[PDB]
Amino acid sequence: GSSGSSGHPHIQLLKSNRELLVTHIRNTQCLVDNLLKNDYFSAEDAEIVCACPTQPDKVRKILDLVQSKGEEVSEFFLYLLQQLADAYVDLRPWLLEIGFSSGPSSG
Repeated sequence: GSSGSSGHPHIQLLKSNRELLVTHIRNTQCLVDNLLKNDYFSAEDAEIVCACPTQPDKVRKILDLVQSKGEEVSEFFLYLLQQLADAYVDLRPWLLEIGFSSGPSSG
Protein backbone atom coordinates (compact mmCIF):
# COMPACT_ATOMS: atom_id res chain seq x y z
CA GLY A 1 0.00 0.00 0.00
CA SER A 2 2.07 2.89 -1.32
CA SER A 3 1.51 6.06 -3.35
CA GLY A 4 3.43 8.93 -4.92
CA SER A 5 2.89 12.65 -5.46
CA SER A 6 1.75 14.79 -8.39
CA GLY A 7 3.45 17.37 -10.59
CA HIS A 8 2.15 19.14 -13.69
CA PRO A 9 4.30 22.32 -13.79
CA HIS A 10 1.51 23.90 -15.85
CA ILE A 11 -1.51 22.57 -13.94
CA GLN A 12 0.07 23.32 -10.56
CA LEU A 13 0.62 26.94 -11.60
CA LEU A 14 -3.13 27.28 -12.18
CA LYS A 15 -4.11 25.69 -8.86
CA SER A 16 -1.45 27.50 -6.83
CA ASN A 17 -2.34 30.89 -8.32
CA ARG A 18 -6.00 29.96 -8.77
CA GLU A 19 -6.99 32.71 -6.33
CA LEU A 20 -4.69 35.28 -7.94
CA LEU A 21 -5.77 34.46 -11.50
CA VAL A 22 -9.38 35.15 -10.53
CA THR A 23 -8.41 38.59 -9.23
CA HIS A 24 -6.04 39.45 -12.08
CA ILE A 25 -7.87 37.92 -15.05
CA ARG A 26 -11.02 39.71 -16.21
CA ASN A 27 -11.68 38.74 -19.83
CA THR A 28 -13.00 35.18 -19.99
CA GLN A 29 -14.84 35.28 -23.32
CA CYS A 30 -11.55 35.95 -25.11
CA LEU A 31 -9.95 32.88 -23.53
CA VAL A 32 -12.84 30.78 -24.84
CA ASP A 33 -12.97 32.38 -28.29
CA ASN A 34 -9.30 31.52 -28.80
CA LEU A 35 -9.67 28.03 -27.34
CA LEU A 36 -12.77 27.35 -29.43
CA LYS A 37 -10.96 28.12 -32.68
CA ASN A 38 -7.96 26.07 -31.57
CA ASP A 39 -10.28 23.11 -30.92
CA TYR A 40 -9.70 23.02 -27.16
CA PHE A 41 -13.03 24.02 -25.62
CA SER A 42 -16.20 22.23 -26.73
CA ALA A 43 -19.71 23.67 -26.83
CA GLU A 44 -20.49 21.87 -23.57
CA ASP A 45 -17.44 23.42 -21.91
CA ALA A 46 -18.08 27.01 -22.98
CA GLU A 47 -21.69 26.57 -21.88
CA ILE A 48 -20.46 26.11 -18.30
CA VAL A 49 -18.25 29.21 -18.33
CA CYS A 50 -20.92 31.58 -19.66
CA ALA A 51 -23.38 29.90 -17.30
CA CYS A 52 -21.46 31.59 -14.47
CA PRO A 53 -23.27 34.46 -12.66
CA THR A 54 -20.28 36.81 -12.67
CA GLN A 55 -16.76 37.16 -14.07
CA PRO A 56 -14.89 35.90 -10.95
CA ASP A 57 -16.91 32.71 -11.37
CA LYS A 58 -16.11 32.34 -15.07
CA VAL A 59 -12.36 32.56 -14.52
CA ARG A 60 -12.45 29.93 -11.77
CA LYS A 61 -14.69 27.75 -13.94
CA ILE A 62 -12.34 27.85 -16.92
CA LEU A 63 -9.32 27.10 -14.73
CA ASP A 64 -11.05 24.02 -13.32
CA LEU A 65 -11.93 22.89 -16.84
CA VAL A 66 -8.42 23.23 -18.26
CA GLN A 67 -7.05 21.36 -15.24
CA SER A 68 -9.48 18.53 -15.99
CA LYS A 69 -8.24 18.19 -19.56
CA GLY A 70 -4.51 17.93 -18.92
CA GLU A 71 -1.13 19.50 -19.60
CA GLU A 72 -1.96 19.58 -23.31
CA VAL A 73 -4.56 22.31 -22.79
CA SER A 74 -2.95 23.74 -19.65
CA GLU A 75 0.13 24.61 -21.72
CA PHE A 76 -1.94 26.44 -24.33
CA PHE A 77 -4.23 28.15 -21.82
CA LEU A 78 -1.25 29.46 -19.86
CA TYR A 79 0.46 30.54 -23.08
CA LEU A 80 -2.42 32.83 -24.02
CA LEU A 81 -1.87 34.63 -20.71
CA GLN A 82 1.59 35.66 -21.92
CA GLN A 83 0.94 36.58 -25.55
CA LEU A 84 -2.09 38.50 -24.29
CA ALA A 85 -0.30 39.93 -21.24
CA ASP A 86 0.86 42.69 -23.59
CA ALA A 87 -2.72 43.99 -23.56
CA TYR A 88 -3.29 43.58 -19.82
CA VAL A 89 -2.79 45.58 -16.62
CA ASP A 90 -3.12 43.15 -13.71
CA LEU A 91 -1.12 40.47 -15.51
CA ARG A 92 2.55 41.33 -16.02
CA PRO A 93 4.72 41.12 -12.84
CA TRP A 94 3.47 37.58 -12.22
CA LEU A 95 4.80 36.14 -15.49
CA LEU A 96 8.13 37.84 -14.73
CA GLU A 97 8.29 36.04 -11.39
CA ILE A 98 7.24 32.58 -12.59
CA GLY A 99 9.02 32.97 -15.91
CA PHE A 100 7.03 31.21 -18.61
CA SER A 101 9.13 31.99 -21.69
CA SER A 102 12.90 31.58 -21.97
CA GLY A 103 15.78 32.12 -24.38
CA PRO A 104 16.47 35.16 -26.61
CA SER A 105 14.23 36.14 -29.53
CA SER A 106 16.78 36.59 -32.32
CA GLY A 107 17.28 34.67 -35.55
